[PDB]
Amino acid sequence: GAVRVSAPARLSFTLISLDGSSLRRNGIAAMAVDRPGLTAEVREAADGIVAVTGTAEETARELAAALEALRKLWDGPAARVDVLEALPQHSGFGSKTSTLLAVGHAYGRLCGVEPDLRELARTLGRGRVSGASTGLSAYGGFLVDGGHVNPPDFAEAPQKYLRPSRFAQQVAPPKPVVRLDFPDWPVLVLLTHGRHLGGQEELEWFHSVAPIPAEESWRTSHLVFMGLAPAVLEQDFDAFCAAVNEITFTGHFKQAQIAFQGDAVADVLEAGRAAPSVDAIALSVTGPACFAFTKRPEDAERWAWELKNRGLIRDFWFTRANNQGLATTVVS
Amino acid sequence: GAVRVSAPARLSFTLISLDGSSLRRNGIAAMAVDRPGLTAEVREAADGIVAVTGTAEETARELAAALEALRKLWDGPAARVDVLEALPQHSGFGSKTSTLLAVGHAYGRLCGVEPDLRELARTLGRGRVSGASTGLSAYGGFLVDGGHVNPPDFAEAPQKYLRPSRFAQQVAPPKPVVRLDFPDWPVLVLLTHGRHLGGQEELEWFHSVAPIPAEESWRTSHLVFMGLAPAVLEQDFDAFCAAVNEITFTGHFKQAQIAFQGDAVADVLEAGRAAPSVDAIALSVTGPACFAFTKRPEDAERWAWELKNRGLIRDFWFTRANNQGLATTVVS
Ligand SMILES: O=P(O)(O)OC[C@H]1O[C@H](OP(=O)(O)OP(=O)(O)O)[C@H](O)[C@@H]1O
Ligand SMILES: O=P(O)(O)OC[C@H]1O[C@H](OP(=O)(O)OP(=O)(O)O)[C@H](O)[C@@H]1O
Ligand SMILES: Nc1c(C(=O)O)n[nH]c1C(=O)O
Ligand SMILES: Nc1c(C(=O)O)n[nH]c1C(=O)O
Ligand SMILES: [K+]
Ligand SMILES: [K+]
Ligand SMILES: [Mg+2]
Ligand SMILES: [Mg+2]
Repeated sequence: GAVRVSAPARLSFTLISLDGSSLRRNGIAAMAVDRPGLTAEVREAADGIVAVTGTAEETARELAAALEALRKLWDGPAARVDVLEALPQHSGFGSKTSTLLAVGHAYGRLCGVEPDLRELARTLGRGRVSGASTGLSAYGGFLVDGGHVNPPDFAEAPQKYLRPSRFAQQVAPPKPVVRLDFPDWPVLVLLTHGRHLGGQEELEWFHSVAPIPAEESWRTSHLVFMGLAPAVLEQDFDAFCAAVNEITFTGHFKQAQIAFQGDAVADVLEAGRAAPSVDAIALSVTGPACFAFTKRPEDAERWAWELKNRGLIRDFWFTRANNQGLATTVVS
Repeated sequence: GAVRVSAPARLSFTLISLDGSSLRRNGIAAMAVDRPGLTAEVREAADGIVAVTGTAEETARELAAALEALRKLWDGPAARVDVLEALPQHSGFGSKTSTLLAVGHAYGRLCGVEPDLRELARTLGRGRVSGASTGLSAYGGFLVDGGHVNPPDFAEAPQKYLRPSRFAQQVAPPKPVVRLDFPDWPVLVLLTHGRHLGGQEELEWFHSVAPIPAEESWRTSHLVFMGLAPAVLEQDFDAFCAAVNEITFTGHFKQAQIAFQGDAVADVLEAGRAAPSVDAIALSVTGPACFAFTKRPEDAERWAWELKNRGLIRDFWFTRANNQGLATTVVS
């Protein structure tokens, strides 16, 4: 028998608190979508050898390492995971956290354990900046996590803590301060020509932007918690789009992420802004995934199809929010 | 038979968004506490005459009016309500909303209806600034509501919308963006010598302070959503107290509320700040209720007892958060 696990992608609106004077750092607003999706089957490896197929090399190595670590922790069998549908790696879909937690959960189910997904994220070294994929794996929908309390030594050297996930200090994953069902609105996903960053390239860029001005952290909290989140809660489409657009085009950190990718992303965001068929548009992390909202999906479809034919984007599709998170079925 | 209803008081940390340029106005962080509490019994009035006892005159009139309005709406009997334990009126405990919703709910139960408490709040003209007592009646705990979307005509004359509850434009109550269980920490309630405001006095004061600077709205969102709320979620007492103190002593609107009451409140807040037994202290609305947090309740008890004996406060008691909201039992 196998444990078949399905999980949504994570789209990120923004990181929030990245200045040198705040009580807390990070905080992320995010939502779960069905496409791109993860589908994986976990079964007992007859030869006791951990085996992974269907993913990029980096993810395959960390999945193997995770299944070895969990084999020991839960005194369980060697597992083979066949990733039948992989989340695109390093594309703004939170692929690694979402895949590790889904496969870890499915392996848990094989072993007769039901792991706390946040505790499993901690076990696998996730959540040192973002609790987004961790929270959305458990709950789906729209969430804003509370980031991380800044220790007493933060103020004297903030760049010790204000880092990308790969270089961030060891801490537990944040918990969700806000978790809501996303309204039954369609989401337009655009794959831009944006590049994948190098680890050292990203760390140097991050230290060139953070710490951001205190007032910009505050304004970002304001746009997320007193703009995005209430509009989701009240299913107010026009209010939601105004908040998304204010973050995309004026968010200090988000503008830095856009500028780092350059025209490959900025031209698509500008085209979305000019297009009457697109009510709001956003870059997830540094992309290449962008996402858009529309009360005229029929028109936005034709606009995206033309952009793809012209080669200004790689791909586009409509999806809907996932309001559950991961699901599992036992199959042959 | 009677419907016996018990409900907690509402303590307010701060109003959030009160500037002339924001997407939304208001937003309130609040928590429910057991003491002061409401206890009321609702029964059928044999003579078909709506009767209220146990409250101040203003509350008794609005309760009678509410029970008349609901008698018609639900085609039910005339009700007598005996308020056996009243929430102190105009003292920072959200007495009117909390009492109207509890008695309305209990009357509902008498009529064989289970009303949506937020819709009942709308019916009774509550929630034009604060969704705090409305949300806490339903859920208890700690909550931050999302305030109200600012209409297109807001920017040209913000004082049309930025008003106290009594003078605010007709709108539905806000919904909770954040709702959490409060940790099992004790709360010290202090009744100061603060005065009750007049309606015209409050409206003129409010227009003298609002609209507040945009940056102060943003910083208040930051302290509430990226300070108070994550510390509640993570049950981090020191982080919680740092956020409470930053709001009390630096919050732009809160400082204006303190200054309007003067030494009667400011001296108690300053005494709490200086006192090693008090880790954090706060004014609920304009008071006279203040509330405090301590990891040394034994020491804070002796400190409050001395303040009361000296006459710097009227009263003090320890209570705990209510994590349920209103409850009802059918009695003889
Ligand atoms: O734990 P999470 O909420 O997923 O957030 C952390 C990860 O997400 C971002 O990359 P991206 O969205 O591109 O995901 P990936 O790098 O795992 O594919 C970031 O670069 C981290 O790699
Ligand atoms: O709907 P709510 O969340 O209760 O908030 C609205 C009411 O609360 C404040 O007064 P206060 O806390 O003193 O309550 P009261 O004036 O009803 O007693 C404010 O002056 C409003 O009167
Ligand atoms: N989640 C992230 C984001 C984001 O969501 O924008 N940027 N950096 C990170 C990170 O984890 O390093
Ligand atoms: N709830 C309020 C507060 C508060 O909680 O501080 N100040 N004014 C109001 C109001 O309703 O007018
Ligand atoms: K547009
Ligand atoms: K103190
Ligand atoms: Mg990444
Ligand atoms: Mg009042």
